[PDB]
Amino acid sequence: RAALPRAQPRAEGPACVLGIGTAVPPAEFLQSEYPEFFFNITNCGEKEALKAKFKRICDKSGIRKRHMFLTEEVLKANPGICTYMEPSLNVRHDIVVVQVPKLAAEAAQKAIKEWGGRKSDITHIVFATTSGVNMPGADHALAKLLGLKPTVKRVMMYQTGCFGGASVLRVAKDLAENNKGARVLAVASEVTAVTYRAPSENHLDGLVGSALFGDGAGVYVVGSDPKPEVEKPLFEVHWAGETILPESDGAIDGHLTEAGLIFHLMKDVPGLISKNIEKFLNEARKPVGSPAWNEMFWAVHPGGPAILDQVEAKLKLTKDKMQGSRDILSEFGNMSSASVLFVLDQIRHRSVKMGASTLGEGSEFGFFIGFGPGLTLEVLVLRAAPN
Amino acid sequence: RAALPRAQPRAEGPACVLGIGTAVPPAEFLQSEYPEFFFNITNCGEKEALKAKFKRICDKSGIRKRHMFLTEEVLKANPGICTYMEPSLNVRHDIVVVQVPKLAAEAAQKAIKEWGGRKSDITHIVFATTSGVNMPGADHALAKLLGLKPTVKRVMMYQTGCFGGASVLRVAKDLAENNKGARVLAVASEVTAVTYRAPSENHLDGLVGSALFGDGAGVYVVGSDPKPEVEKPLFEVHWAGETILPESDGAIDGHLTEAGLIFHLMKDVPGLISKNIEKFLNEARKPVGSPAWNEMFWAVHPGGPAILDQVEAKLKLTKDKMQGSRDILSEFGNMSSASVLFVLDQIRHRSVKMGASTLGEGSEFGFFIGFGPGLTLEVLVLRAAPN
Repeated sequence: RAALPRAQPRAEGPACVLGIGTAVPPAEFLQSEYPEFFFNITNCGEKEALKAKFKRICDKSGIRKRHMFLTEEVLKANPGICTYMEPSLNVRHDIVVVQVPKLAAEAAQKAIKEWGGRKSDITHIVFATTSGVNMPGADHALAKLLGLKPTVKRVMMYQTGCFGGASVLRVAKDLAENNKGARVLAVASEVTAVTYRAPSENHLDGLVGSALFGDGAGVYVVGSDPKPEVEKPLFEVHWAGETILPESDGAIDGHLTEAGLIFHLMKDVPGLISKNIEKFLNEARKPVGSPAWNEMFWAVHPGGPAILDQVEAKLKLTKDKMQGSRDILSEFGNMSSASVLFVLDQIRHRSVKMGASTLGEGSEFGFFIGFGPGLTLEVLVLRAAPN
Repeated sequence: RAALPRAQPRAEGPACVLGIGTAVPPAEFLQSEYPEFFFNITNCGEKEALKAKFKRICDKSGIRKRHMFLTEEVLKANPGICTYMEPSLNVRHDIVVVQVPKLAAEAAQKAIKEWGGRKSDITHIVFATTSGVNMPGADHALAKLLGLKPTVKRVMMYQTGCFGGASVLRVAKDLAENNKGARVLAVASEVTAVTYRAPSENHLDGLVGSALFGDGAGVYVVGSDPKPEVEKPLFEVHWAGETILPESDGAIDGHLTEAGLIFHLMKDVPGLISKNIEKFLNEARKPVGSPAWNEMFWAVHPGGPAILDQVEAKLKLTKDKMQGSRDILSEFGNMSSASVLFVLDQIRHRSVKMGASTLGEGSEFGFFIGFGPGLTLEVLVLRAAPN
């Protein structure tokens, strides 16, 4: 009985980010004007105690603006979504079934462009989202929008939540390192029409939800062994891993109901993360020769200000490390799994505009960190290319 | 700027199925008696032309029995599920969010036993289903029921459709080959509570799935580089790919709505597959030497009696080739993503019973085939072990 040579040849070098696209819906929503607009569009102008809490939450949120498909026109066209808990899922999916892949496609056009390659050389799609499900999936719907080959290989991760963007890089790492010439679209696209609802005293978590969640789509082209000259690695992926946090069970709960997606939080998510994150990162550090924290860049899901402040504190980070995360939070909100894809792009941009030595603000290695239900913490260790 | 050794060591050998488990809810439903049961318990037991249209569908079905959680008791307690279009997604999810992973755990205990490994050595889970979504996902649920490590890497493919069993092996392949030591639970679990619905003359398609769908779960242990004497390979995975069939857009649409998962079968599905299967299968042959069709075994997703009959005919396969798929059809119905994992297992059991030279009824290479929305055709190429 004869052993065989690997019939699908594998690649050699680390999986590399080769191009980055991002994309948001056109409409901006200032956060100073948002308490009025939201409570008025949801016929809840009478709940002034509630509306004041909402304003305080928005004023502490670290967000200047968000982009949102749900313009006034749309919400008026879709009254069910403007209620608290009337049966609305049908008309919510009619929106996101189309708009989740439309958004990703826009971002994919730009990532492909930065990459330099040919569409027909795209061999894998790895797609996350928390904004609805369909059959066929957004991955199929994307492939048709881009005219990819019919043999593109797909991994559609519906319903991930805020660690999803870490996940797609994790998966894309194995798909790229294990397939000669594989070029992967790692894709995270998010549209809020599945969680949006009128505020209520019974749903504090929908109030925070209504103040932080916004729309966005990031896509990376991911591949090993870049053709020298013809492709430019932005970032090398050297480590992927995740973990359930201790004593965290029940923390975040996400339920897809007749009235759309509803979150309940019963545990201090920022404290569970800040308390438990040094230990895990201490492991992810070892393969790249444990750098000090402040020698590394920090592409950290901007879930809110709470998480970013406490981690920075617990780890004694210099306040530039989180600047890219806070920038994205401010200009776009919590875009769920897409958010952390923007944050790294932004770290890359802050590197050129300041003239740093590496695309990680002068750091060689950094972290690419997601987090979401289960209290899963996802982290990748990336290497920044030279400038 | 140095090049660095792969920080997360890759494996060497091909990805091998090391253990196999399945599980089904205990209640059995003889298809001879089913249209009597089905139509009465849905208060439709009056529409006598519908009922006869549906009996002739079950008789053409090649199904003798199915397993379903939805007993008489369970349906009386969830009267919503027993209606055509009343909102019912909430009650549906209350079932499938505990049952989908509870079933997978049942099958996974078995696969882990056949493997021989310690649970603490599971490093990855890859889970497919079409039966609800949730956050955290069924993947994390299954990990918690099995007491797996908190560091287990996870890939949760909700809403795959009948091609997800092949999808999980394909992901398992890469995760297992790109990670030295990796041991991957490859999981597919289905429970019809989400798609169940009463008959109606305005839902033509729903009658098809009401006659074929059934509950079941399959899980494989997948890894590269087996410990000799200790772990024993049953199949090696040598190729994985997929394709969208030409001119097939919309042939299987599935929408998750307020009244549950609803299906739209708007093409000849057995035709579309038969017309295009040889071309693409001819390409999957080539890296293992293009064996003749009738020198290979056939683990084919048993979408229905018409698909297996037509592919038998188009490829002129000897009649022994499909028997494993037809058995799984006869005794479990169409279990969607799980079914094809049962088929391969049934092919292995048939091999032992007949004393074949391989676990693929004598053939050395075999196809592991799934299909669904897209039209997506997913194919793996496996190598059966002696004896």
